[PDB]
Order: sequence, then C-alpha cells, then structure tokens
Amino acid sequence: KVFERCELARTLKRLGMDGYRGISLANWMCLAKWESGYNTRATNYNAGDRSTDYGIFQINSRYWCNDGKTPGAVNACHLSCSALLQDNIADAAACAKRVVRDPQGIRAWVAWRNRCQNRDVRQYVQGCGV
Repeated sequence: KVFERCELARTLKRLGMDGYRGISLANWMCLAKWESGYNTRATNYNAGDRSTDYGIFQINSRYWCNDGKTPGAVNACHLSCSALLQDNIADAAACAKRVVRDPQGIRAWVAWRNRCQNRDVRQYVQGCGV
C-alpha cells in the first residue's frame, strides 16, 4: 500500500508514535517519506552485506526481523520480515519503536540524518489535523 501523506500522519498518531522516545510525529513522517515514499511493500537488498531493508520504515534484517537468509543476524523485534510488508502497519510501528529504544534513537537511520535532521520538517504534517 502507498499511503497518502495525511492518511499516514493520522495512522501513526493513533499508533502512539507522536513523541515516542522524544521523536515528534513530523520526524517519523520525514523518515517514512525518504525511506520508502510511504510504500509498505518497499524492499531493498544491500548487496554489500547481504541484508535487506523491509517496509515503510525500511527496517533491516540483520538486527530487527528474521528473513532466514541474512548471515549472522538477530531478530530483535521478534518478527518475520514478512510482517513488515503488510498493508496494516501496526507491526512495522511496533518494531520501529523497538529500534529507537536503542541508544542511537532515530539516528539509527542514516537517511534521517541526511534528509531530516536539523531541517524544518513541519511540512510533513501540515493540514493533516494531527
């Protein structure tokens, strides 16, 4: 599923992402936008280390979910990576909360540093009623 901007904003608020571990809703929106373009079935194979990024938040199989083919990987969210390709994003949101519980927080995603950090991210949630 490819979410519309405000549709996603409202869905994430309902899932309790606003201010989770200090991360504003607009930051989560900026992250989803640059990682997948708000697309839940997005996948990206990283040829360099044999891992794959899954779903709307592009969660990596080396530490977060299990896909069985990633060498020396763990599954901290305790989910099959398949769960991160669903139209319903409840599992992807719960796993994203787990990722940011680690010391790096939102910084775990390099894309967030390049495209969202120290930027005016208000635009991602404007007019959505959140």
